[PDB]
Amino acid sequence: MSEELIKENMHMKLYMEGTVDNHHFKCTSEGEGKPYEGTQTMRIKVVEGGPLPFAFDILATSFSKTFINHTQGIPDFFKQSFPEGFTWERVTTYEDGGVLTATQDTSLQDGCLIYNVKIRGVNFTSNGPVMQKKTLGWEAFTETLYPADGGLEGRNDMALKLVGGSHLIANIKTTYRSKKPAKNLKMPGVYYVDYRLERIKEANNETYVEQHEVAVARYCDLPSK
Ligand SMILES: [Cl-]
Repeated sequence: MSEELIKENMHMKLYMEGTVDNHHFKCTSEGEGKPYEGTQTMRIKVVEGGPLPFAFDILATSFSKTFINHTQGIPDFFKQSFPEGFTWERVTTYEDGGVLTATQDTSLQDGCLIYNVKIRGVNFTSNGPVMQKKTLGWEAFTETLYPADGGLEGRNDMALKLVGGSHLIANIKTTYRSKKPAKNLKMPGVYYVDYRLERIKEANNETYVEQHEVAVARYCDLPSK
């Protein structure tokens, strides 16, 4: 491919810290996946602030765009960015008021993918399902990506499962920026990424979490005209 530095099997290391409401936390994680098959596993330790007084679910989407299977010859903005790497900035707005901003740096060091994530969430109400930890993982979802603001932008709603069977919806806005100059990049048009983010295991009040993701990029295959 274009992306020779990105192998069929890749390891990753992640550093995460920040705050939700008045609550500081810090996590580390390590994992591996298959970047061209669109699959990955992450093993996460909460190392400061644990056990967290909020649903770990609100952090889950912040643990990896190199591991998307780009089908149908869709140009791969993330894989093309290496060795330089890329960043993202995101805001997630929960329909019951919580707002979580996240920024991430993605680099490649000696064959390993290194993530640095900073999180700041505010206005999660004490009585809500997040702060009361009444959440049960996300439904499968699809990101829409399109070229904008000198990079890629992403958009999508997501549905958080709650105990009792109902859902809490969040709307997500992301901006992705390559550290490689845009003249060295084959830019995609509008495309879609199908996601399934699943919790595999949790130990000690969500102090240890294993997470799995499958991600497949595609066009819309509906008949046209
Ligand atoms: Cl959507």
